[PDB]
Amino acid sequence: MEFKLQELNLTNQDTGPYGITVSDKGKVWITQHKANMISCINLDGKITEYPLPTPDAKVMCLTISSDGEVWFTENAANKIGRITKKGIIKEYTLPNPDSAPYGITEGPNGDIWFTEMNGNRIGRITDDGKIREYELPNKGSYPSFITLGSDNALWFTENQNNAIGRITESGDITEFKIPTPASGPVGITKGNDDALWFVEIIGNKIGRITTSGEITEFKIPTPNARPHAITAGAGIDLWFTEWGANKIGRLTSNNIIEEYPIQIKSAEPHGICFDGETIWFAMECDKIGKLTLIKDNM
Ligand SMILES: [Cl-]
Repeated sequence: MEFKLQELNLTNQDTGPYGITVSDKGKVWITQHKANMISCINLDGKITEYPLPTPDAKVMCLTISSDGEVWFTENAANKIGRITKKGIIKEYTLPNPDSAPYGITEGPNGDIWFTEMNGNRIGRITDDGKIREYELPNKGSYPSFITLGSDNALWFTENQNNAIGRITESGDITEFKIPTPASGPVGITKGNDDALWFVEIIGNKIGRITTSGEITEFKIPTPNARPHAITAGAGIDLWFTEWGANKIGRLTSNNIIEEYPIQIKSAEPHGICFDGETIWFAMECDKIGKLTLIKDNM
């Protein structure tokens, strides 16, 4: 699989596209941290803007819930946002000041779970807007990305505790120290192999952790790649952003890592998602990238 890369333009330039996800019907949703908005791109390529109600909110991550609503984090404004199916945005303020919400995902029973990077907590909010939080055991852990595991627990990275965290719906928190010292785990996601796969921004590795906590690691070919986010592709593929190297990485068959250069000065790729055919990513340079592999012959 060699490839095709297309860039798409958002409604404005320099909007700071950052998080990205795709609905089951193929609509791409993005956060734009400089423009302070969320955008949806339909299949026909038409863009709908959702400007945040709160100015200077530093919108970071987003997720689409089972009921089709879009939930997101406002990192600077200390808020969780929600876009209803009616297009209406509702914001909920976190109880403790300067909690710095960051990663967000749906839990096993439908609540929305998130990390509070500076607050040093995991939060959970119900459909009715009730917020509940779990303090992490060690100060200054900087919990970052979060995802739902195959074991129905939430798995997250602790960027400054060099650990992968697991929290269950009942509040059991377990931490698994990473073997590479001070490795700076950032993105995490569920692999199709039912393990969790993460990136080490400093360790410069892709990590794999089983639901029982067994870790293996794979060195990224490009030095100082500063990998950020990761997502499952088809089968055992994991696709990741090399924010520092301006590349898209792919861990594939036999754990070979392939790298695809993005052909754009200071691209700074951040979020990444896969819609089944196309790998979509957000670049700080202000465009959305679409990467597609060409099938093999004979
Ligand atoms: Cl839940």
